[PDB]
Amino acid sequence: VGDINDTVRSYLDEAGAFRTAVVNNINGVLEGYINNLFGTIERLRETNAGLATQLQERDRELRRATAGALERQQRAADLAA
Amino acid sequence: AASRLVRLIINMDINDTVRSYLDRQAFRTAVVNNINGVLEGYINNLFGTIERLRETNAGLATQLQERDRELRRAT
Amino acid sequence: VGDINDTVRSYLDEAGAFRTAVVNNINGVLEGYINNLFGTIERLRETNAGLATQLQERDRELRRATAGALERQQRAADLAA
Amino acid sequence: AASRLVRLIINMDINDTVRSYLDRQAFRTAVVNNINGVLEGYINNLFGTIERLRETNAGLATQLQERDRELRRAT
Amino acid sequence: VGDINDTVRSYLDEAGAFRTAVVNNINGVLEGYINNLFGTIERLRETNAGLATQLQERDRELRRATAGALERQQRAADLAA
Amino acid sequence: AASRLVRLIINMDINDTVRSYLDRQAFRTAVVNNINGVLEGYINNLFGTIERLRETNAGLATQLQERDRELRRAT
Amino acid sequence: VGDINDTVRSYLDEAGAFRTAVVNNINGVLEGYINNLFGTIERLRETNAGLATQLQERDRELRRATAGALERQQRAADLAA
Amino acid sequence: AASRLVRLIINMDINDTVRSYLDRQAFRTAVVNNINGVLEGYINNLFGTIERLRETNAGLATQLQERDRELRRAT
Amino acid sequence: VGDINDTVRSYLDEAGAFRTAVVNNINGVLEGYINNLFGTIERLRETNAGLATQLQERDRELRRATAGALERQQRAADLAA
Amino acid sequence: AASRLVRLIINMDINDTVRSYLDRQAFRTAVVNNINGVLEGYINNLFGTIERLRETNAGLATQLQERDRELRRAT
Repeated sequence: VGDINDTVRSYLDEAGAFRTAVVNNINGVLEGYINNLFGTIERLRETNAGLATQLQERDRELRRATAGALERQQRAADLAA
Repeated sequence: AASRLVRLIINMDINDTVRSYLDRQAFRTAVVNNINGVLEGYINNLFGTIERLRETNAGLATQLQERDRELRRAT
Repeated sequence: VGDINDTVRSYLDEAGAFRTAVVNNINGVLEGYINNLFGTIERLRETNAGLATQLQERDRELRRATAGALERQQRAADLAA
Repeated sequence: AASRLVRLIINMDINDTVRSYLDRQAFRTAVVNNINGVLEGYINNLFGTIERLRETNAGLATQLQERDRELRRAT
Repeated sequence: VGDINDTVRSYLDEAGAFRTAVVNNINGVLEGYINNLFGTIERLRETNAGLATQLQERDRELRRATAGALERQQRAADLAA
Repeated sequence: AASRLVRLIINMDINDTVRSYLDRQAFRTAVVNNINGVLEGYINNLFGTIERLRETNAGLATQLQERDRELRRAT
Repeated sequence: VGDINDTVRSYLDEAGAFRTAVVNNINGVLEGYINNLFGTIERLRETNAGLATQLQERDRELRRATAGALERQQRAADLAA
Repeated sequence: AASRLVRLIINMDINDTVRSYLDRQAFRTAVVNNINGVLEGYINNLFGTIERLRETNAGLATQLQERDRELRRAT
Repeated sequence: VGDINDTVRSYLDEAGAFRTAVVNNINGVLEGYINNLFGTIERLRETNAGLATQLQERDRELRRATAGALERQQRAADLAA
Repeated sequence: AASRLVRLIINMDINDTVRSYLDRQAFRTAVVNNINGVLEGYINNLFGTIERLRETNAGLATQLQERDRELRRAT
């Protein structure tokens, strides 16, 4: 959005004491975003764990599926012989 | 200082906090006038966009009603 | 609501430093109003998109209905021949 | 200035906030007294208006009950 | 509740520049009550409109019932003739 | 100016706000002492009212249970 | 309440200007407690009214019950005669 | 004034507000140090009570599970 | 956790009057932690009481079960004799 | 003061309040710059963590669709 760019340009023109205070404000918003990013990291880790679990359970069910299929084929072949 | 804001906005509430923290007489008056002019221009642009899309939505709604009524004619 | 006009009259009578301060305050409140404008613009944009997609769906349904009606009429005419 | 407030009103918590923030010694006292008197007068007028509206609503309610009773008599 | 009267008399005894600030906060509070009264007035207006529309509907049904009774009585009288 | 607020309260949150804003060294010390004594007495009287109503409620509830037991026995 | 006792001890030792401000703020918190007391006495009065109306209802039902019982006994005695 | 505080507390929120308000230079520094040490000691004691009750809860839960085990093994 | 240690290092470098204010504010934070601790204590005590009452109920039921089992065994033995 | 904070973090809201409170000109500027450097350094590290996690999510997701499609082809 152009509004933020215009505000940045206006404050840069204002600048050209203030620098240190602006940096302190950036520090405050940075620590707020530290908290936000920690929260999102935790949520994403939980999502990763859930996906991991569901994928191994899918693997286990498909391995039973293929084992049963092979057993059925073997029994049919034996009976046909 | 502006580079940090540029970084933080390329990353993605920040604008509101920055402008609130932004919130000698002659220079202050001149800067205030510049900010007011920029903001007024942006508001005028926003209102123009709003009215544009408002007539757009009105036309789309009337088109919907007309087509539905024609469909009911068809039955 | 005549309160705004009365307040304007009282402020103008009081006025005739402070002007710059009140301009700064109205600037801040304007900055606040900008976010309301943004929220409105976003919600109406989603509304516009939904209206558009509904338009195309009804377009397609009407086209299919008309095609079916024409096919039925042609079949009846062919049988009557 | 006041032109911004005029634009805001004709465009129709923003106005509430600006009037809250807007709100030597002798002039200040005189202005405060005038504001307080104007506010009190307008408050009295609003009280009168709401009293009239309440009386009208009560009368309409009683008319409603009376006519419903008449209808039940008719049946 | 007599506590407010006791507070008023105690503050009057205390008083006998501060008066101007007291009046300032007083009209601020009365401005808040102005907003409250505006809201109450609007809600009462909505209630009045609802009362009017329900009265209109009741008038319609009453007229229907009266007319119906009239033609029933007239038909009975004609049959008696 | 106090009489104006008295008229406002008798016309109908106001008390809390006016008391919060209500809150010279010797004068303020004496007035604070007086108001603290007044509030202490008022709070003691309120506590007496609380105990009165509480014992009344307890007695009424006990009578209710005893009389309900009477009713169940009689049936 | 050990924290309260120890804090009181520490404050009294520190004190022995302060007293006036402390008693002013305790005046304010007593005002808050007064508001709390108003709320609780109101709710308790409502409970009292409810209890009274239940008492009245039980009175009426017991009166009807005993009247009916006496009437049934009288009818049985009359039949037995 | 502390007597009023203790009387109010023994009469029944107040403690938290008064302690947040409560919190010669050397005297005040020493008083602050003493208060901080007292608070740290009380926090340690509270943590001790926490571990006591947690051990109690763990023991009760294990006994519960064991007794349910024998209950279901009874048949 | 490491970020906290690094911040502690930086501020120990800076500070090594402000120390007293930092101590005061840490005292306030810990006095809030006191209320947190009290809430945890109360909740865990309630949990312990509930566990104890459940224990008592289960003791009752197990005693009845054992008594019934012994009675049935004795009855069977009497019949067998 | 730092010992109390490190003890309390070893025990495991605290850091949020502490950093909100903590956050002559030359020393102030130097300490501020050091803080900025450290904070932005582990900011960049955390973004690296985010991107690696997103890559992991994409890989796991596509592996999931592949195995589900294999299941569907199995029958």
